[PDB]
Amino acid sequence: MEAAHSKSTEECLAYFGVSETTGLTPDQVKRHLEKYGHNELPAEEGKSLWELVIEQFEDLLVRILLLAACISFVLAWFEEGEETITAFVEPFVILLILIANAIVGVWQERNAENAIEALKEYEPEMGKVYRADRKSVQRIKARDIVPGDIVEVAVGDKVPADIRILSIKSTTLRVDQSILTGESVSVIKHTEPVPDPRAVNQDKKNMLFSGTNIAAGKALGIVATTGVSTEIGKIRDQMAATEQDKTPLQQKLDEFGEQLSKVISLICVAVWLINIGHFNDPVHGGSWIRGAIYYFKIAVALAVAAIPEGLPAVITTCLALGTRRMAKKNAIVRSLPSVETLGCTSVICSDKTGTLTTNQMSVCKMFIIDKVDGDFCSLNEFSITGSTYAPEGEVLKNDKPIRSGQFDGLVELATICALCNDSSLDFNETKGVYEKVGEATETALTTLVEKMNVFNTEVRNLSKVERANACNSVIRQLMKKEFTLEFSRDRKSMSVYCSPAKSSRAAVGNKMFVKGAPEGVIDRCNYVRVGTTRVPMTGPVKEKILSVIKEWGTGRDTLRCLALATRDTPPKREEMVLDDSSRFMEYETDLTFVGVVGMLDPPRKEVMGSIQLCRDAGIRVIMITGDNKGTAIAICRRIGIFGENEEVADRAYTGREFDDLPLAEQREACRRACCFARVEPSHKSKIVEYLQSYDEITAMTGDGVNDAPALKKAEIGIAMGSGTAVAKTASEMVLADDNFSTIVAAVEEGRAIYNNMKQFIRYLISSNVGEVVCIFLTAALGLPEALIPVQLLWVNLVTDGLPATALGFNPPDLDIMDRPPRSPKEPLISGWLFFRYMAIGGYVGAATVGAAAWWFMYAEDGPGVTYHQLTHFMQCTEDHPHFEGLDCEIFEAPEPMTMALSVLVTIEMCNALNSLSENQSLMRMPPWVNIWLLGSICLSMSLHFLILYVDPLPMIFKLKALDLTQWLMVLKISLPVIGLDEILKFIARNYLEG
Ligand SMILES: CCCCCCCC/C=C/CCCCCCCC(=O)OC[C@H](COP(=O)(O)OCC[N+](C)(C)C)OC(=O)CCCCCCC/C=C/CCCCCCCC
Ligand SMILES: Nc1ncnc2c1ncn2[C@@H]1O[C@H](COP(=O)(O)OP(=O)(O)CP(=O)(O)O)[C@@H](O)[C@H]1O
Ligand SMILES: [Ca+2]
Ligand SMILES: [Ca+2]
Ligand SMILES: [Ca+2]
Ligand SMILES: [K+]
Repeated sequence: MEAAHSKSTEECLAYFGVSETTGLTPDQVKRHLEKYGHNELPAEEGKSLWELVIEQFEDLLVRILLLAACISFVLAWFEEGEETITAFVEPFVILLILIANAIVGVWQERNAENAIEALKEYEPEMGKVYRADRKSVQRIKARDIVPGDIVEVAVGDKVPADIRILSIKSTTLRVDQSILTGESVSVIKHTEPVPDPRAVNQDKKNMLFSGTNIAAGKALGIVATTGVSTEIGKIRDQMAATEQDKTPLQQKLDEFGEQLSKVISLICVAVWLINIGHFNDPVHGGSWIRGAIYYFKIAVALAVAAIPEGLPAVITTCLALGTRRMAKKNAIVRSLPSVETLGCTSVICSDKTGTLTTNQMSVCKMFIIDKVDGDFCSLNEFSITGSTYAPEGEVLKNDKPIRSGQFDGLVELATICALCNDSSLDFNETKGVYEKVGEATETALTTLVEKMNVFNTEVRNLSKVERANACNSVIRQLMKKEFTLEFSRDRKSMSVYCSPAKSSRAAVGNKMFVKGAPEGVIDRCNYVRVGTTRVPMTGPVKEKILSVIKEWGTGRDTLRCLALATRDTPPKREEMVLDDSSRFMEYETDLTFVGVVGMLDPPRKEVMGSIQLCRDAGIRVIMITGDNKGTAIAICRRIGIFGENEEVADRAYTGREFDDLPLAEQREACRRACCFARVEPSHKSKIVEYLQSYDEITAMTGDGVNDAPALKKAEIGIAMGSGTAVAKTASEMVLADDNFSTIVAAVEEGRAIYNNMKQFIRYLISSNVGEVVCIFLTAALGLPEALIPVQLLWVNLVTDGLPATALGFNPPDLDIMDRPPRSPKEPLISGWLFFRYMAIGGYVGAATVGAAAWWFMYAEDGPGVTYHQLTHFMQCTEDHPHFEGLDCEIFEAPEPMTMALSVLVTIEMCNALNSLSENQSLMRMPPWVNIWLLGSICLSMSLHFLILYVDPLPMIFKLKALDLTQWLMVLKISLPVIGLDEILKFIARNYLEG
């Protein structure tokens, strides 16, 4: 730790005893680690307080049933008719279903956090440091950075520790400090000191804070402090504003829940109210209060039964299960709604380089000018072997190896690639491979300079660590880089102003070396470098240079091309304004053309398969890239966006082609064009913004700082694991696997969660309709009471409980990836689905009342027939039908209540077997597609047998169901509910026309 930030650049270097160009010694590092510890912060928390997650009794529908358990517990405190054994089990049956789902919800949610944290250890963050054991920059694990290290950071990098800025290698350094200071805009830094030791972090405009991201520039610095002493570590476990929000679907269901709970409120009043004439009946002594209290209980028992109380627990389960499946697909879910929103996605925007391609850059062809005579232009065209960043290859002309030093044009070409370059090359001794340090478009050029070896440098006795930057360092010693005109993306160019090293070994004057996209650079070239001389640019030579780039980009290799050029007469150093990012283009004029490199970039093997599945699922894919239009369309054909010989005139625009269009035509272009090339960061955002104007659900995919604005505005933003930290900050989901096909399975998971809620609702609603049809149909037809406060509570537990919750684990419906995407405008329940809710609930409520009735009439077992009976309650109360045979107290017998309740339980277990799909019959999706449903079904059925055959229980409930002909009648009544919905699924299966 250096206690202050206010020290000069010399003092910070002297406080630790370190060299600005060497870095810490391996001895200083070993001795700082055991003194200052690693660069770590403890895992913030596990988020499972063992208490905070259990307390999910917070939704309305759960704390309603908590109310019912209180009043049924107080009504147990008043004892009537020895109901104590039955009154005190009333609140426990209510609480048991609430506990049954709370166990599942807390399980799947902790089980999902176990997978997210386990995916943080996947790819450990690393930094860029200078240390004495190596001569060039080195990749080390970020936790190993100690104070005193010399750390280098550039665009996209996340700052690994608090750093005092020693030197800024760009014209301006701009940092994103939104996470720490709240400054929602990039801010400028500098190296001049600030004196106040207490000046707040906004005033410390000379340092870089851990956790913050570098927006623009490239700077060198020294690590002030690491670990929990970091300015962000002081706020890890202390200050924060934790962001939690309900998803668009989770909020839609809270609306559906509250409006439904008030409808049941009217029902349970309409049930209490219709039985006003039964308050004085002699079942409870005729007392008005001792009769009204009883029917107040059945309204409570009807409410908790009708209320779908597993809803807030099954939503948490499906979301936690979806996050846990994407974490198993190596996909970090940074925002919870991202899995469900990506399901109804209709348009996928996608970056080209790195995103759709492997970003395994390697130069394979290059060319320089051979002859210029009138209209004739001749090219010295070379081929380069080697497909990795290893400096192991040969340069070939006419299919035989040549020495790059022969051709003077190749010397200047290697000199441009080596100098105009902010990326180096580091050897990983563990992996044994050379890794890119910096942007891959530049490391590709770094490897080319080593393969060329244009000065014939003794590289044979160099170690595999020293060999990486061998031939580059030779060129970096010939001319000194005075300042860099960094990469802008307005002009699509990078430039450097260099001077000869000794001013005596070379007095050739100053030079600027510029590389950038060919179309912009060649327009700014008035000259052509032929050998060691210079000729004026002409029409013929220009078209020849352009026609080769057009062939290399549209050929079978779809090559990425850069242009290399030197300015021979640069402005004097004092003459240049290093402030305006707009004027840098002017400085890059009157250039002399050197050559063009053709780089190789293989598309990811998963891409072509992943687009096939998007078009079948009705999801349109658009390539968005800054790269050449010729290369962009060619890559689209290779990956499958376009046909091998499809015409593409109307569906591919450049950046300027797009902006020449009026606004109305720009939007129409976004709705037909699948390829946008030569775009800028603003173009990427406006394309997504136009797609959202058509109420599309747009998803952006990108990895570099290039397309961070497009990732934010898009409904869902997916970043690559290899990408910059700037993009990962702006993404709601990260693919640590770089596996593009994970996006498709996420769309499947996003569709499956919705299709599994549509069945959780179809089950409980249609099942609980019959539970309300039952209650009204008996009181309306004059039939006696067929259920009991504790009987509704039992049907609630074994039918609205785990069998309902286990519907969340339903597999994806068959044609879920063959139907077009869901519009977020669609209603939760359609006009047709509300019909099937009633057609089932009707037969559920009619089959349960006809079960107790059948026992009265056709039983001819135990009690006998009552073939056409008005069933007046009084008949046994007092003979009033003038019957010679009155059948005293045959009403209210225990067998019909048991008879009706078994149907009402079995018919809903049968109904759950239809809740596997929305329209697919059991012929195509059998009941064993969800094992955990069949487990919960046996759970309800057997646990229902205990309250009928272990002897002390059928007195708390009412008595046994008989042996053979009673369960056969319950079963033969219930099973037709499957055939009913089976027909209803067949009707809609072939009646979608309209
Ligand atoms: C003899 C005649 C038949 C008798 C039948 C009796 C049934 C007895 C056994 C039942 C076991 C079935 C329980 C099913 C639970 C329903 C919810 C559910 O489907 O869950 C399933 C998850 C699965 O795990 P996964 O998603 O990670 O696998 C993913 C693997 N892939 C991806 C391939 C799917 O498992 C989880 O959620 C976590 C598991 C925790 C279990 C919670 C449920 C237990 C509840 C206990 C309280 C009830 C009190 C009882 C009252 C009586 C007085 C004592
Ligand atoms: N470090 C760099 N230095 C100089 N020129 C670069 C460069 N990186 C890219 N270029 C060229 O300038 C142009 C503008 O850069 P750009 O924004 O287009 O990145 P890009 O589109 O090539 C990566 P992506 O396809 O992921 O968007 C590119 O076409 C490229 O040929
Ligand atoms: Ca219920
Ligand atoms: Ca990219
Ligand atoms: Ca039920
Ligand atoms: K957003």
